[PDB]
Amino acid sequence: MESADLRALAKHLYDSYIKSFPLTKAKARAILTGKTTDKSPFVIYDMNSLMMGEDKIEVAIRIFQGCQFRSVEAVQEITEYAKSIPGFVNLDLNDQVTLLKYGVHEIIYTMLASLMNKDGVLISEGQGFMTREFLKSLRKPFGDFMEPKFEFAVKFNALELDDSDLAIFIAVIILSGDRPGLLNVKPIEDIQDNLLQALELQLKLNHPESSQLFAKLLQKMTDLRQIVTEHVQLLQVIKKTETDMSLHPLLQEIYKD
Amino acid sequence: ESADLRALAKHLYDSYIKSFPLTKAKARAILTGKKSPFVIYDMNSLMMGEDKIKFKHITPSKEVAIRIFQGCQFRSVEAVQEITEYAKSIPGFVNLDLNDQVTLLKYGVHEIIYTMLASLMNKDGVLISEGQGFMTREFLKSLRKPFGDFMEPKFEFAVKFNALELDDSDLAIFIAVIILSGDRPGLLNVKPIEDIQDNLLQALELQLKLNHPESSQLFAKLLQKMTDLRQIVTEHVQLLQVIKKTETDMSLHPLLQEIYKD
Ligand SMILES: COc1cccc(COc2cc(C(=O)O)ccc2-c2nn(C(=O)c3c(Cl)cccc3C(F)(F)F)c3ccc(Cl)cc23)c1OC
Ligand SMILES: COc1cccc(COc2cc(C(=O)O)ccc2-c2nn(C(=O)c3c(Cl)cccc3C(F)(F)F)c3ccc(Cl)cc23)c1OC
Repeated sequence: MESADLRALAKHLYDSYIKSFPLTKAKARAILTGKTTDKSPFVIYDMNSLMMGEDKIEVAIRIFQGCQFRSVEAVQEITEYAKSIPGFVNLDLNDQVTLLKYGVHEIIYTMLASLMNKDGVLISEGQGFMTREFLKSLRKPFGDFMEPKFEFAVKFNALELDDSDLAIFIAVIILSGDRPGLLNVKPIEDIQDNLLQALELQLKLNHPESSQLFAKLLQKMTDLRQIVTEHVQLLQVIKKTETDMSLHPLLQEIYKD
Repeated sequence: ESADLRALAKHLYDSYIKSFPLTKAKARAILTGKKSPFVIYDMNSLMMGEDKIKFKHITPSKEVAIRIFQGCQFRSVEAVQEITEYAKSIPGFVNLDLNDQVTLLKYGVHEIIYTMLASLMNKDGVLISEGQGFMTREFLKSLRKPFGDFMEPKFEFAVKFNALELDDSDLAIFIAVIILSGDRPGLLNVKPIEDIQDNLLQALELQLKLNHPESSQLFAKLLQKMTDLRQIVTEHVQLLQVIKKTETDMSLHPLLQEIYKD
């Protein structure tokens, strides 16, 4: 509740975010906006360039399983980040699991936007870039499975958050007391209150010209919840068609209920 | 500009009182028990309560679950017009593109009906007919088939929402914020809608700090509820669709159906 403690918490989370996540938004922007010989990605815009990209860095399935492995890794990274949020490891262990179970999808989407612009997405730790038009043109349900991610990202990126902002935002998401099946909501909300205070001051200091950015950022948690729902519904339709295709137990478990 | 935000707060409060039949303050007095309302807890008391209150929605389907459902519909159609009138008092609203006004109201009214419905609810039931009646949660939940499960989610929301302990001066501003959502589909001119919503958000922030100084980050917590609102409105629509496809005894006069179309 004291400015200095809120700034200290902001610094702590930012520092920890850098440690836990391989590719920051600042790095991603440097690659995407280019003007750099050294950080230049190989671009995959069609089938042949895919085949060449593998030598450098069914198609829809292989891409799908690519995103799946990355998402598993992201869960791992988010889980490590979560442990650094003051108070989190002290909560009831079941609550820790529940907070992660419901939080990871929202966070993956949020952080995926950092790697995206209107025309595509960074892959393989920035070494590649796959175009939106290619992903959208994948067959059957897969094309329409890729595209909504971009639609979110374009909207979210318009807020122009930097990493220091996202570190605190991602923490707020995890510490949601409104998750189903939580045993002890009160200690969760007490932490979230501190995170929200930290986020509000961060945004006022780091974006003084951007009125009510705090409120606008929270209104995005709405867009996140909706898109996670569509995501799950779309995956289920895929499993029922693609009985050959399989999901990591970790994701299977997250999806359960 | 604090003064302008307070002015905006009072302007909306004043208009909210004029537009809505039963304030939250009055509804709380009735519910906590502080002209006892007629209580509907079962079939027989329903039959008496209409012959006593004369609900204006009772129209030549005989089945009870359906007639309660249709009663909620009738009331929701009235609420739309009340919300539409209230909207017209929000500074800047009537100056928006006319199609955008229609779009905002079309996509807002559901979220606003849910929010305000909570004002009339506690854990045990809901006020009806300007607080002259009270129908129990248990009775609503115990209606057959899809109807019981259609009613209960509204209470589940209300109980959670009411825990924030907003009063009418708070809600007046919150309701305005909902209406002025720039992310509605099909909006032609988003900028002026977000400009107004920014002023309303400022007003709500200051209102909540002043009116609830002890309740830290209540602003944030209220905005988080817009999440819960969007979700439940989605479920709501999906539940209606299942009713229309299922209930072969839900036919009405085409003019009625037309009135209830949205
Ligand atoms: C060849 O591999 C890829 C091809 C295209 C895109 C990606 C990168 O995709 C992601 C990267 C990250 C990250 O770097 O942090 C995070 C998420 C994705 C990604 N996941 N994804 C899903 O469908 C998904 C999501 Cl969002 C959450 C949970 C589970 C999944 C699922 F894949 F299991 F089903 C995406 C869908 C579209 C896009 Cl463009 C990206 C993702 C590749 O990875 C190297
Ligand atoms: C017999 O009539 C009733 C029985 C029980 C409750 C009510 C009052 O219901 C409402 C009152 C108001 C109000 O006074 O402000 C507002 C909403 C309802 C109500 N609507 N409702 C819906 O299903 C609903 C909603 Cl939430 C939003 C949009 C549209 C609708 C729909 F009904 F058209 F479909 C309810 C569901 C359950 C309950 Cl307990 C109340 C409502 C009666 O009316 C007098």
